[PDB]
Amino acid sequence: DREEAAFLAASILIQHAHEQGKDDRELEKILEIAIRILEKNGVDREEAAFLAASILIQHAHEQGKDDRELEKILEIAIRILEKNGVDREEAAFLAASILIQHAHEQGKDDRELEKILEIAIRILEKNGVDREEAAFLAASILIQHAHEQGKDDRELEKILEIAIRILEKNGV
Repeated sequence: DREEAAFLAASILIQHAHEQGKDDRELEKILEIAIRILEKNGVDREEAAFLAASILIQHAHEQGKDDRELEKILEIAIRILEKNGVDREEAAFLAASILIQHAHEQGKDDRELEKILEIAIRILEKNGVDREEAAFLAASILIQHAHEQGKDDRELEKILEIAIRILEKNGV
């Protein structure tokens, strides 16, 4: 597939740059190239930005990045989405959605899973939504992803318990 070939090339490029130990500006140029390469190959602009953000965020989470430089990475992803015609709030939601889903698919336990949710909450809140809505949105991402993955009734309750602790931790 042509879209798939472009995604593979974008993935190779983005991951190699982030592994060389490459800062925020030089990383920005890399992402722009990736996005332009995606657009040239039958992906629309917002989707091309989204794919780039996915590659970046997933790659960083798999390299074992502490909570600090992880949310530098998320803020970098959010600006790239905005620069390509995505609303700032929608952009943060998309970055949070990428992060939480990737964490839930790797197999992160309850402690690491709450760490991820609170990172996602910080970033929703930094980009224009209040604490209580941001916690709600994070809860929404988790529960919906778990249901779509086909998780059983024991594990769904555990997921809902995760979400409840997250909510009441943020003034609900």
